[PDB]
Amino acid sequence: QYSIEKLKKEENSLAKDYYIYRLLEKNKISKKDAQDLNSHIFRYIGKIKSELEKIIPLKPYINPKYAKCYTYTANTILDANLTCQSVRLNSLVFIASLNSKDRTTLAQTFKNQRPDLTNLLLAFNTSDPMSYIVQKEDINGFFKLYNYSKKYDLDLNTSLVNKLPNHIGFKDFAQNIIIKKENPKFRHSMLEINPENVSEDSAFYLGVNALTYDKTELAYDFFKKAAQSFKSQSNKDNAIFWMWLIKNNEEDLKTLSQSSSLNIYSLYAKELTNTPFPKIESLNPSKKKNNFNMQDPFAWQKINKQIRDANASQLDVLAKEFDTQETLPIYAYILERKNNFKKHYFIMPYYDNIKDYNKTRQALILAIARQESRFIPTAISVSYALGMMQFMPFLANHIGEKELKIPNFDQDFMFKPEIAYYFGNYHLNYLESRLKSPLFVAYAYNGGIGFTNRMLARNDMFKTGKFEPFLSMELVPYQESRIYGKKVLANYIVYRHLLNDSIKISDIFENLI
Ligand SMILES: CC(=O)N[C@H]1[C@H](OC[C@H]2CCC(=O)N2)O[C@H](CO)[C@@H](O)[C@@H]1O
Ligand SMILES: CC(=O)N[C@H]1[C@H](OC[C@H]2CCC(=O)N2)O[C@H](CO)[C@@H](O)[C@@H]1O
Repeated sequence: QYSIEKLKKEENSLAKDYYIYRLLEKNKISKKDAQDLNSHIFRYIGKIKSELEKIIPLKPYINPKYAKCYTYTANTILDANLTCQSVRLNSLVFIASLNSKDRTTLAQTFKNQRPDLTNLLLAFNTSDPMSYIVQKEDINGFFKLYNYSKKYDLDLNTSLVNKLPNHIGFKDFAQNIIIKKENPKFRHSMLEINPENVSEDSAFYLGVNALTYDKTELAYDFFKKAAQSFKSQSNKDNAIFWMWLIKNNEEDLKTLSQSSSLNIYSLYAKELTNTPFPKIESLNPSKKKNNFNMQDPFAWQKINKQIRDANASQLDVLAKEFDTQETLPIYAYILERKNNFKKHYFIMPYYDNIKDYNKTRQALILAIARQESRFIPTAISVSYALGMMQFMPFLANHIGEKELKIPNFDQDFMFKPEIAYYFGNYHLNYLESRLKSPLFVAYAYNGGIGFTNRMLARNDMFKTGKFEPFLSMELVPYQESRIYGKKVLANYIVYRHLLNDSIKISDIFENLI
């Protein structure tokens, strides 16, 4: 427990944020203590911001140069000077609120200097502003209208759709409409995007899009462009896997099987080609401990910052300092940076707490902890999930107080490895009993069993099909859970291998359908 006075002495960090949030939620921050407090908050977002704003609303913040502009309304905007008129017309809701005669007037006013404003004003004088903006091929207007309302939907011709990728909004547009299976005319139109005009994630999602319309040759061309342009080897491998699945070129599979990235795709390719399992590093420090406190959340925030700012030389000093059994998770974390992310570290710390579970359970626990925290006992997420297994306070308290009735339980007990692994086992029993597959369990661990149940109830998810279950894995509608599932599944395969309880990843894939 930390008073606001003592917290204010600590460096700004997620740990300090968490402990400030704990005071706010227990009503221990007075209006007077609240006055300076946002200079003490490292990430002023979500619940900490809503809680603080209940004590001290934000009057902030309109830019003082344009103050006067915000004194007009739709009824008086024709009395405003030209700068004021153009500032207020940045808002499409403001434009929508205008009467049509004033939209006509303002459109004429702005036609020479701001034809973008003209196009939007006249668009809103029609019953379908999107159709007007599309006829003009006003790309900036298109994205403004999309951000205003996701309900507009229209066919887009080859020329227009090939202009969209140059706008910063394209990537989120494409991803959202493909994954959410919305805006079907937009989605169908995006089949005519030239792969030459897209790259990376956008190219990849356009591949996925093409597969949903069974346009396999277009899909291949998008995935090939993605494989060529993606920065990360793990993403390139995902793209190459699709190239292989669609066109069956055995050079694509061979390239995938020789990847330096360990991921589900490279593991699968290795299995299909009878390639040996990738080499896993063995870390076995003989030193037992050092002076570092693995149970101090503030100390972790500080050493993490140091490690991530350390030059090649400082990483070697830190490596030596943390080369002990007690600080093994910090050691592996340092080595991962020091070796430029080329070696595979799959540690098993605090193993005494799980050695009596069966090996398949051990592997799933380890797989989850590796992705959740990298085994850092005092890990804290941006949403204040806690410890090695990244329990949200709600769940920690439900399990620790309601279910297990641990005397004097506090959510900070999640920072103790014994508790993290015990609670993790407890919750994984609940999930696995309902879902079975380690991939589904992973999705429910990160995203909730409600989300997972709803996804699996759909007719179009994890059912039989030409490109299943891989296609479904690309369409998991929450990006954090989609990524999380792929990573945890790879880790699970590795840990099962390391525990002498190997499973073929092909058997996992068969059990998904
Ligand atoms: C400490 C923390 O923020 N962990 C989050 C993790 O972060 C991934 C990387 C970066 C930091 C780390 O330990 N692993 O991503 C998971 C989703 O994939 C989340 O559920 C976890 O809460
Ligand atoms: C381990 C845990 O607390 N999981 C919960 C998750 O926590 C969000 C982040 C933290 C770490 C992670 O993997 N997901 O939030 C879901 C949505 O509210 C809940 O349904 C889950 O039970």
